[PDB]
Amino acid sequence: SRLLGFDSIPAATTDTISLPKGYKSSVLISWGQPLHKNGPAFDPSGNGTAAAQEVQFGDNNDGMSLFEFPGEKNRALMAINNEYTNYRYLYPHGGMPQSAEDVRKALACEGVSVIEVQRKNGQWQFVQGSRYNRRIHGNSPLRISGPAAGHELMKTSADKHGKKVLGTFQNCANGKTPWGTYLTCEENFTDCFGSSNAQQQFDPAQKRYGVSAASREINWHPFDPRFDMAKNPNELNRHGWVVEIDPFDPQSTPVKRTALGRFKHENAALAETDDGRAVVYMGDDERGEFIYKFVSRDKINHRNAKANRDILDHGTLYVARFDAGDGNPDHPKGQGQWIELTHGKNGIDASSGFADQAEVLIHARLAASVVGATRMDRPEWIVVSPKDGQVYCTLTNNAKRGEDGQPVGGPNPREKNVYGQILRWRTDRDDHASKTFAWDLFVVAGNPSVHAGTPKGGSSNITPQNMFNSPDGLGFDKAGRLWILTDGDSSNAGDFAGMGNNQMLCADPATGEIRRFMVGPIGCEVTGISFSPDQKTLFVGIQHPGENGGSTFPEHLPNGKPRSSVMAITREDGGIVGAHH
Ligand SMILES: [Ca+2]
Ligand SMILES: [Ca+2]
Ligand SMILES: [Cl-]
Ligand SMILES: [Li+]
Ligand SMILES: [Li+]
Ligand code: NA
Ligand code: NA
Repeated sequence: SRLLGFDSIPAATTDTISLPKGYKSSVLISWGQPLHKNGPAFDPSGNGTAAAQEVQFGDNNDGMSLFEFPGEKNRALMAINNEYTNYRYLYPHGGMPQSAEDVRKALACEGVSVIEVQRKNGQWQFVQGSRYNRRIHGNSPLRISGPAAGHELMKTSADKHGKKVLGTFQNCANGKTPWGTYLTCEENFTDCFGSSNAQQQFDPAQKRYGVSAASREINWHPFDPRFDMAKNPNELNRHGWVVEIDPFDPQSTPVKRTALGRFKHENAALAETDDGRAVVYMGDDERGEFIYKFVSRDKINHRNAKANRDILDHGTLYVARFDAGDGNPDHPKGQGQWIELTHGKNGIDASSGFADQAEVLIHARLAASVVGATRMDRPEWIVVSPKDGQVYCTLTNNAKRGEDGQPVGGPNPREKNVYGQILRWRTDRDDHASKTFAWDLFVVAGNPSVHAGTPKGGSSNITPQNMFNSPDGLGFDKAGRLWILTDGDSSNAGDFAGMGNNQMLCADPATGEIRRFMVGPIGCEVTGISFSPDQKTLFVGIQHPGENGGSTFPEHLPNGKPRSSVMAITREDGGIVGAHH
């Protein structure tokens, strides 16, 4: 490979970061770090307050982007998602929230952390006390824009006009726009809602989005009625959006961009049509849900960033259908298409339950079913090659593939899929405006040690040396290396014998070759990726280390508390990460 400059490292099970020879890692920032001058220190006992957590780096850091600081080669901003929190570590009692203050403290953990980093003696470090440092959390005041802003379904007792919402939370992954803004994606937002009525009736749209009376072991609703569907059912509609943040304006109000649709958003992959309009590819991470694409009405104004204020409020949302492909077991290839989600088109109208375009967007999942989108094996991150524009999407796994309604075929080639696969497409004419594409499975993950010579052994670019499961995050670097991050089963047993802890790998898009680059600590997943502009630092997240009680990473104090961290990975010889020595 021209691209892969390091030797594939062994799988590992240690409570450490493992890297190739000549590489090193440092903690950039961890959950609980105060952001502001004289801010409250992290308290490992759990006794930190909600108010303190609102001014500290959030928990479970996830997707992130780095923004070059105009005029300053040795400064940058990073916007980093904080997806959820770990009650065993958050509270001294280690259990469910017990009060309104406990619920406020959990909401404080989630959202986005904007931080400044500065380079000193070659190394990037967090700058506490920067005027740019900011928490946006689950109680922050946000705006709603786009076609669904002000709709009846978006109004609540607290917000009678449907344009002002408290919080972004369950922030999974990210996008970075060419007009200098950050997109954060609300994914498992429904988990946070419940009802004081255990026998709560839910309507078909509520059921399709997966709300329950119990909540998903979040249990905010007993103390914060905003999350109690018996009282505030339309609050469910005011989350599940892509939210746009200006990291360079620390007093700006972030905006929920309803034109991009409501669903369990993983990330938001930016591209541009040949005629200059913005394109955002988006996955909905749930078994049997869909892949989407938004194309703006307006051209991006590259020279005048602020002129793009409303660009994500106008345009067209599409959803994918994939054909059956050619059935090749190692490397299936086919065609697919984008289908418009527009009131009055493709059978989307009052007769199929949509009064207007706002409802199409609020209930995008339902609209996409009407038009016959292809049910997918848990779409997670999407990236677009900077070299050739080809688009890659992880399909992390789907244990229910093969069940009635989720047939095996095309880009979902295995029943009871525990390993996942990476889907690629090439938009027609290499124009992201096109409504058709060619697709192929770039890799089918598997375990060829345990399941040699069967579909569970994976595709031929998987070997016993490099094998992994449940690819999730993705990132390209400027050279065109594809970085693959995992959130899989870390048992190192059974179907996963030999795979070890979660990990990051690097792939050559042209050749299909994959090499293991990093292994993370016990109980984590590896998520979030950004590069310095010079490509000599790779920033990567280690999320929920010790989720089941087996880690003290990164500090390794005796009987210590593990902390989600952003790591900085560099070469000892100062060269470009991933490249030859
Ligand atoms: Ca993920
Ligand atoms: Ca995942
Ligand atoms: Cl198709
Ligand atoms: Li994530
Ligand atoms: Li996970
Ligand atoms: Na740089
Ligand atoms: Na653990």
